[PDB]
Amino acid sequence: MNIFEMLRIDEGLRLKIYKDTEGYYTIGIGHLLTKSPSLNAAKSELDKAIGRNTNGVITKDEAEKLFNQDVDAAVRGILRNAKLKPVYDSLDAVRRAALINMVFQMGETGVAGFTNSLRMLQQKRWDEAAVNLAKSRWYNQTPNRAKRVITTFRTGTLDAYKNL
Repeated sequence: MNIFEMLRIDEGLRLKIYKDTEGYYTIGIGHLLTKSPSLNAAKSELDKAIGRNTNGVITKDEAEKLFNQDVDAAVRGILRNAKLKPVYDSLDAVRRAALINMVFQMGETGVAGFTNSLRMLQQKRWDEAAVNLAKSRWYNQTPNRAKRVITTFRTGTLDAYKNL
């Protein structure tokens, strides 16, 4: 029901440094720290961020704190993008987040590739934007969350996060 708890369902929430798929040190809600194998480099960058010898463990609060900036960096990139902005503006609240989710996960540029589906959405072509979506590298990597996003675009209700 809220931007934070929506990405919790997807990215998941970890209050201790862990490694992503490719073995990256990250914490909280998909926040990356370092790409280097250092365990002492992640904590470091963690303290720098939190601003406190956390010893690689944070509080819920600190996560949201990192979350919001992660989220602003997502929005800021959209705002400064010729292909998403328009689309973004055109969307309702419920669909603005489905939009921010992809940029949270893929990135400003990456999401700036789906011009096929980009346009249909701006045009309110839900049922059909959903289709080009399904046929995508994205859908096949994290189909779990991807098909959740697509539904919130398809409908405009955040119901997909109401069963899971």
